[PDB]
Amino acid sequence: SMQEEDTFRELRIFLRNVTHRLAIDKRFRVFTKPVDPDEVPDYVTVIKQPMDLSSVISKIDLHKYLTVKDYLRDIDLICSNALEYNPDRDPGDRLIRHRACALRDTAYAIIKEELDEDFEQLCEEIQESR
Ligand SMILES: COCCn1ccc(Br)cc1=O
Ligand SMILES: [Cl-]
Repeated sequence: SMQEEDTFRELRIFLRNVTHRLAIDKRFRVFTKPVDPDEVPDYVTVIKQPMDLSSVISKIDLHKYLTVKDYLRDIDLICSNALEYNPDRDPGDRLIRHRACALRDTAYAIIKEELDEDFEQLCEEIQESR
């Protein structure tokens, strides 16, 4: 229905705003773009599903997220990719892991404060009905 399409449109508006707020935070600059395979040619070797905030915006725009749960799986992937690719005790790796965990915790805190649980429940119910 038109109403269900209105629902998913409100979801995309909400997800774009959350993603924009993460992307303009200077701590998360490293997560805003895909990893340049020149810069880092072993990335695509180690990390099978690369994810970044530009890619999240493209997926919103392509209507790939019908729920906040699906969006948060891609946020979780940005974080888990960073923990896996940068697992070492050295400061470079520890800084990326701290920023990755902060990105994750920030996305979850915005959604906890701003996502209506009933809005998410509706999205889940339209999704399960397709
Ligand atoms: C869940 O992975 C650990 C997350 N974390 C938390 C604090 C610091 Br300091 C570094 C770091 O990596
Ligand atoms: Cl830096």
